[PDB]
Amino acid sequence: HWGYGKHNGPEHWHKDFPIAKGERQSPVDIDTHTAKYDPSLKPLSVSYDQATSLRILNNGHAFNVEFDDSQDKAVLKGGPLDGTYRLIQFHFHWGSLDGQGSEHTVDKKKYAAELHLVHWNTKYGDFGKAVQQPDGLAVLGIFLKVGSAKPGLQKVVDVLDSIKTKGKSADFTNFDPRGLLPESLDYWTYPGSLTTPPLLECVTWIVLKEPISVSSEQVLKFRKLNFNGEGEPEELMVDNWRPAQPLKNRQIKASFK
Ligand SMILES: NS(=O)(=O)c1ccc(CNC(=O)Cc2ccccc2)cc1
Ligand SMILES: [Zn+2]
Repeated sequence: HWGYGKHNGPEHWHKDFPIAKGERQSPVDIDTHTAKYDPSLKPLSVSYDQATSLRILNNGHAFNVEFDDSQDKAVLKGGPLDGTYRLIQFHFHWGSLDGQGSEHTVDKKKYAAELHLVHWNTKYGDFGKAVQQPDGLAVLGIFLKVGSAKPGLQKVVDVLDSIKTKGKSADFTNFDPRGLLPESLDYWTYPGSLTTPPLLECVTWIVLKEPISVSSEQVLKFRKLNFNGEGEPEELMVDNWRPAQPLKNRQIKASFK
């Protein structure tokens, strides 16, 4: 099946998922000088105070921290969005080296990792319906650079030992995703897709300008995870990122100048 290796990675995906070469694929390079400031953009509303995390899962491609999305407890609204988008999960993409790992790039610059907080539009009722819609998803993307540690990330890195291999899950309640956000909510936004198969073109991407910093020890712990299942040959979960895709007929908008 698809993955991130030489024989099943991003260059192969189009054979099973032809939309890989579609009109609104993600990630993209954000050319800061060509992004258009849009004063018609409302401020972002991140409402995570009632967030209820449930579980953390190694799915063989990344690890997901899952939330209760059966009511409006943690939602994203405003910005470019119309309506209410419910937080379902967050996950990261990261590199084998500090100089690569993010999916979006900024003036071709790669960050060490990228956080994706995935939300779905409540007017579609469930996540499965949402991904079939052009405005079904809103993913909040946050770059990570290596430097000082991120205290709000530590609880996540300390549980990774318990989900080392594909298919492992562990209880992960009472985690506050507000601890992963930078100070500023200045953002760029563009219409794109899921960055893994099925690569559906259902995402309003909202990528924050300000990266968060994580420590070298923190990202090293990401790199100790496994793509494989228990009892299978060890393949380190690193470089689980999709490179930048053609922008084509899209303008990236900025919330700030
Ligand atoms: N990296 S990203 O933030 O763009 C990203 C990628 C994949 C997904 C998950 N998509 C699927 O698992 C498939 C699926 C389809 C229909 C019902 C359920 C699942 C979420 C977010
Ligand atoms: Zn992602």
